[PDB]
Amino acid sequence: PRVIVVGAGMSGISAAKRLSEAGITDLLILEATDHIGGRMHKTNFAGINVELGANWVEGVNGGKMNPIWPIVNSTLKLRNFRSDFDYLAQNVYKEDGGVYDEDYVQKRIELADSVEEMGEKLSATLHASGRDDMSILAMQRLNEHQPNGPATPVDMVVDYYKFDYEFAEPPRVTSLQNTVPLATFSDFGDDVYFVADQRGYEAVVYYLAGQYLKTDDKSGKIVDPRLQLNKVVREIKYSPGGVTVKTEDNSVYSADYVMVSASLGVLQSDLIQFKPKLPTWKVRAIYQFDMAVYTKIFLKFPRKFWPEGKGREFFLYASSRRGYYGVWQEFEKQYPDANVLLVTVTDEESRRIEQQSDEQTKAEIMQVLRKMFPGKDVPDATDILVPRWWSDRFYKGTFSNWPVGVNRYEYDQLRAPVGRVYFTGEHTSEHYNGYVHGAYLSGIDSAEILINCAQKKMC
Amino acid sequence: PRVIVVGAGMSGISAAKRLSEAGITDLLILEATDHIGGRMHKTNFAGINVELGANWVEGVNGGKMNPIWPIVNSTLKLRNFRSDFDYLAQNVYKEDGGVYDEDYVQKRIELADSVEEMGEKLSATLHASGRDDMSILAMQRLNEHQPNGPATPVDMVVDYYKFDYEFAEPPRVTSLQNTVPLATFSDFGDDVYFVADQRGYEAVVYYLAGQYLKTDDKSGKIVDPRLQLNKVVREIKYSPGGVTVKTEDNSVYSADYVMVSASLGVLQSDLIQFKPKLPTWKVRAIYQFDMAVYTKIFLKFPRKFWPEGKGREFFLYASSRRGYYGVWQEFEKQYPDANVLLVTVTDEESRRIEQQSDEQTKAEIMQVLRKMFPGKDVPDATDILVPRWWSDRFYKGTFSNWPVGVNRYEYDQLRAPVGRVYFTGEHTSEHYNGYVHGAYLSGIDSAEILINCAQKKMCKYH
Ligand SMILES: Cc1cc2nc3c(=O)[nH]c(=O)nc-3n(C[C@H](O)[C@H](O)[C@H](O)COP(=O)(O)OP(=O)(O)OC[C@H]3O[C@@H](n4cnc5c(N)ncnc54)[C@H](O)[C@@H]3O)c2cc1C
Ligand SMILES: Cc1cc2nc3c(=O)[nH]c(=O)nc-3n(C[C@H](O)[C@H](O)[C@H](O)COP(=O)(O)OP(=O)(O)OC[C@H]3O[C@@H](n4cnc5c(N)ncnc54)[C@H](O)[C@@H]3O)c2cc1C
Ligand SMILES: *[C@@H]1O[C@H](CO)[C@@H](O[C@@H]2O[C@H](CO)[C@@H](O)[C@H](O)[C@H]2NC(C)=O)[C@H](O)[C@H]1NC(C)=O
Ligand SMILES: *[C@@H]1O[C@H](CO)[C@@H](O[C@@H]2O[C@H](CO)[C@@H](O)[C@H](O)[C@H]2NC(C)=O)[C@H](O)[C@H]1NC(C)=O
Repeated sequence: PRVIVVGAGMSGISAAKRLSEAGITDLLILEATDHIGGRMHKTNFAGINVELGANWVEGVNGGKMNPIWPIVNSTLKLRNFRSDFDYLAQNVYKEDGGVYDEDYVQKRIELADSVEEMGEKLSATLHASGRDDMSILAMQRLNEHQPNGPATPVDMVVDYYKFDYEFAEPPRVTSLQNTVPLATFSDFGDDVYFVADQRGYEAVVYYLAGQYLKTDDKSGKIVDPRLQLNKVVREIKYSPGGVTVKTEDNSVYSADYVMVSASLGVLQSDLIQFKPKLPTWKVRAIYQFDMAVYTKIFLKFPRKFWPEGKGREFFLYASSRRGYYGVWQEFEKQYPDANVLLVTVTDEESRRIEQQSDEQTKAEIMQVLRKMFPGKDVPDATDILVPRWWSDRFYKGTFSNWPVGVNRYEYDQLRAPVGRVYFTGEHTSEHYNGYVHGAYLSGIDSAEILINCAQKKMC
Repeated sequence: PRVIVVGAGMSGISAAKRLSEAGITDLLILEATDHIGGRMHKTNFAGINVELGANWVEGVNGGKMNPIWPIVNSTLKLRNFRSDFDYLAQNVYKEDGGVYDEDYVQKRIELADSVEEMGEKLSATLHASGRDDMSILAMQRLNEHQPNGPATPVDMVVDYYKFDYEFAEPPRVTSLQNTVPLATFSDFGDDVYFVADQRGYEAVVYYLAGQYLKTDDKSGKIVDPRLQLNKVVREIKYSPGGVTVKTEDNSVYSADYVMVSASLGVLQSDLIQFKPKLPTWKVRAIYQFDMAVYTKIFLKFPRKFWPEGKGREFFLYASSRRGYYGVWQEFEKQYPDANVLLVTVTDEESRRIEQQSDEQTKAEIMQVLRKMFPGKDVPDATDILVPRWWSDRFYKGTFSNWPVGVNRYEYDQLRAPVGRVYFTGEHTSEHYNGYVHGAYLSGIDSAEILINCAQKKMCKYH
């Protein structure tokens, strides 16, 4: 059968690969951008390539092998380092000058961890129907016996680092049942390894794709005509007999099936018109799940003024304004001598920030850094890079997040095809939504679902 | 039967009243503070009594009579004014000065409203168990077809105005099914009347209390020994045989039943120890519901620099930072010539703000005001009042908000009695949680459940 795959991100390439492996090779991969990889995408910043999107292989060293790890660590040997968050207590900056007492912070972290652990126990007891699910915030109130969760600046930044920095939305909107504990870590291990390779984390996608798409023997570039870049799908027309897909450049294509890999955000946006309209159950499932945004703001300085050394990689800024430029990273290992800092924000801050100029953001950041390093002569960042994923119509966000209110059945409706319209992507990952490995496995499962239906008529 | 009622806010006074009415007069109302009224409470600010807490009779002029209205507007004749929000479109300030074009704003309002109305239709269809509920935000995304709800400064303050300003938590945390549409408005009417009377909205509570508790003929002060103020209940021991209640000043009382009217926030804070501990199902119901915080920041100025006149009472600041000092009210009618402004914040901002000095807050607000009225010489507020309800142990917030995640059954468990321990309060209002009328009605309802057990020996609840 001919299958059109919309999008050449991890899941699209992964799905096409799986299809090809089932022998469905009459594929047409339509990618909106001029490159493949989607959310795994590097860029030159300050003479170095940094990841605008995914940057870690998360869930390593556990009881099950994270499928991406071997590709990263062995097959491609992409340069990488395990992140050590053990020294956070030594790196929590007071809103107005210097770090807090490490012991004080370590206890706050401990309480936080302890609470989450109790949340994990509780989570295990909830009913599969999700009927007793609650937001993580609700669990925190319950375990701490307070009418609120973390509310002091230190508690909040700890909270933000523990949750928002992972999920990109606050605990209060987050489904406890579906995030605590998280399969990714529960299955693959608690370690996470930061990929810092000039080839880019995206090399993983390119590798997969080269396993079945044609590439130039010298160039190495993919030249397979089954991959068409700069093809923005804008319409997918389907019937019991097949589908037609129209691209922004006005090309029109036909196939027996279409595998949609565009992000949940893209699906929530109307960039693609389905005709007929997706059924209500589908639409509701789509709109009920969350497409989070996680913005990696890179900054380059004329000189270092922050600490480097053991436990220095990650540091938090305990602003009284929850989530305000709170999580920082310095790359003494990754990009030795670059004088680059990375501050991450999400959700509301991400949308506010994407909406203002880089200069304005730089200026806000300079004020924070100055407040952070009052003793130093903090030079103004020479360059800043503000990824605008939510604003990018081909992503409209960085990764899904599971909100309280959505249960599994409904999450699964996300994965459900509609007639000949199949879906794949991290937000369709049965247990790894939000990750590269989730996009990866999702391409596989989605393809297998189409394969059984299409090849064995077992739908 | 002797009944101890914990708390003399609206629900406790209302409950005790209903009990008294069913002939249960062997009552003891233990009030933590030196006064009754709880969340209905005024205070002198810069020479005028403004309300720290409830300020409106919400839901007026509808198909059904808000029980609170007649007392306020007729029995007591408390001074009050219908809030008119029809001119908001002319009153939305730009983060960086002046107001937005009215037509532009009106359109955004109309969109917001239309999404909401579409949400009301969806809501009607949701399974009554609450099992298909979703957040208001989800409904917004669905209807706007965006991966986010309002996200520009203007749509956001409009959204905040429409929701956070009513519920004190964001749409994304709020149960659609339980708040859109809102019964208070559907049943009692869309209007709201702001009480601006030196006697305070709490007069309603003093009035009811007075219907059954003894008062001094000249002072009119309640002098009934059944009301004991400054009695903070710290422990409630209950058994098949009865209940014992202990106050912080070591007083110990015994009764057949106890009726707890303390806020959800108090319940979530362990101020009162129950012995035996409440059942897990109860505990969970308690923690899952939300106790919101709504902070009425009053500011006093040496002179007026904002507009007054038609449609001027309410104005919004379209901050690019959602919920940042966004909803303003000027008191040309309520406190004429006082030069007071009220900016309302809730939730995260409330918590942040309660935790820092009023001076710091005032300075934040001054910068906002100067950005809003760059053409004026905005004088620094000479006075500011930041109500700290979340920090107050007898309240731990302002009012409950039904969050996405609490289902019908869970909410009922929140209300359910445990043995001889009954619960009441706005957070136990079946359809009016979060309101004065909900507290009022909840008092009567819990009283009735208690009356059936006590008088009709009908003790099984749901
Ligand atoms: C900032 C950020 C941080 C993250 N952190 C990490 C991390 O450290 N570790 C981790 O494991 N995961 C992380 N993730 C999550 C991970 O990157 C994603 O889950 C994964 O790459 C999603 O791949 P996917 O194929 O589902 O979607 P995508 O990568 O979005 O692929 C979808 C593709 O469809 C294309 N497309 C969209 N619309 C159209 C259209 N109309 N027509 C045609 N093509 C279209 C897009 O251009 C894209 O190439 C991060 C992501 C981001 C963005
Ligand atoms: C800032 C704010 C704004 C609001 N806006 C409005 C509005 O405009 N309109 C509206 O309808 N509603 C509004 N509400 C909600 C309304 O005021 C409340 O719903 C209602 O007053 C609550 O009454 P209650 O009896 O349920 O609780 P409360 O008024 O809290 O009564 C509980 C009583 O118990 C006391 N107590 C607590 N702990 C103990 C203890 N351990 N022992 C003894 N006594 C104890 C408390 O002191 C209090 O007196 C607002 C409330 C606040 C605070
Ligand atoms: C990631 O890959 C490196 C690459 O080899 C691993 O380090 C090697 O592990 C083998 C296994 O016994 C040793 O014999 C080699 O001497 C090691 N090489 C180096 C350079 O140390 C490493 O353990 C891998 N990490 C994970 C998490 O799998
Ligand atoms: C609030 O109360 C006032 C007090 O009566 C109401 O105004 C009275 O309404 C009757 C009804 O027609 C008139 O005959 C009186 O002349 C009115 N009095 C005044 C002073 O105008 C008023 O309508 C009430 N408002 C609401 C919303 O109930």
